[PDB]
Amino acid sequence: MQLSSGVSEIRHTADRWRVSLDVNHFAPDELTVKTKDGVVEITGKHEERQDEHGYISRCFTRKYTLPPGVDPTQVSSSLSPEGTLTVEAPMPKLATQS
Amino acid sequence: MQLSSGVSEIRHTADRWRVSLDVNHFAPDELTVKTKDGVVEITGKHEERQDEHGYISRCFTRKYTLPPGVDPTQVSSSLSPEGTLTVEAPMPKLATQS
Repeated sequence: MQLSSGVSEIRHTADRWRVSLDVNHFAPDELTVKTKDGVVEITGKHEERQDEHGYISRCFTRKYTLPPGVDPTQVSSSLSPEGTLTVEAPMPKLATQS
Repeated sequence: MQLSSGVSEIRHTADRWRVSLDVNHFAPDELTVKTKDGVVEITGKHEERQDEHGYISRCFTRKYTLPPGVDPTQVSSSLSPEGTLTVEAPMPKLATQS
């Protein structure tokens, strides 16, 4: 920015943030990622699961409402069987509240 | 009170069973205990959390279908703010089903 001399190149690969969500370990396939105009939510729920002390199923919801401008067009998400949901992308370095 | 205690049916045959459904820690009031003919279910869902790492919420569901091991009339439940749900009571000592 401005200091073109600090980049020289017209195109560069920087300005990237990496936030992570952890839950799909309970559901790798029964997980749903939906980007809602800046609202980042991960849907994860399972049906009647067996357990040591009974039958237990739960639904998990984590909602990230980032108004500062977590760009919806440029925010993608990686998910590994570990239930590691990485949301990596370029975004407004506002880092305000939650 | 004394009641029509015509006889002293004092039978302390109360070994008593004791199982716990600890989860309401995430829900003291948002918890609903339901005993349905041997079916013990604990209804509990959290409320949109507000944390710097995300606004999260979940729902817990445990279904203990114990026909020949849990009585519907004499089963009570203890709950403490700590979200500890003890189900204590005298139960029909049955042997398998059929």
